[PDB]
Amino acid sequence: ACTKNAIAQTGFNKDKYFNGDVWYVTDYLDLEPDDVPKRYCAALAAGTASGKLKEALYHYDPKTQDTFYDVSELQVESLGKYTANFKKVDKNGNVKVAVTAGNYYTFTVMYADDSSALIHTCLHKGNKDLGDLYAVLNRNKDAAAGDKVKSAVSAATLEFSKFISTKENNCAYDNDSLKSLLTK
Ligand SMILES: [N]
Repeated sequence: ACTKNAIAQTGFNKDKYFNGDVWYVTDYLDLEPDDVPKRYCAALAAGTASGKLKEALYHYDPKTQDTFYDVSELQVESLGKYTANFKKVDKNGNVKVAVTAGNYYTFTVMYADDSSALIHTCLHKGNKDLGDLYAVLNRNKDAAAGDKVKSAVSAATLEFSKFISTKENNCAYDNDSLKSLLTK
């Protein structure tokens, strides 16, 4: 189960974060660390599409080749804190698994600047028992975490040394598909 009420960034700039561009996960920390693989690739796009706040997700297990995309229309709980009832889609937005009650994640932006971010996400998916998952994001898929975001990790009372990097997995991303999924 999730256990953290993550605090959103003071002064979070939603229009900058939700600008339609792609964020790559560079490092992640799962508080129940056998819940997710030790090697992984994920990315997201975040934006407003026809007035609706949206997020598109991409996951890829670099060892198993398991791939999936998702889209959600996000609901606001408070500035920087969202609830996302997701649908699994193919890369073109065709629905594979429809939105359903109890399939949602929450999403808190703890720190963001134009290039980097720290987020907390709590996934709920059917009767699975999942824990808190923090992610360091960057606009550049290869970027090492800088001082701004690492300081934010410390300010959240987390140890960056415990985060698992995604950089050594040969991750390649379809940026076009994430951007276009925002409209789907
Ligand atoms: N996740």
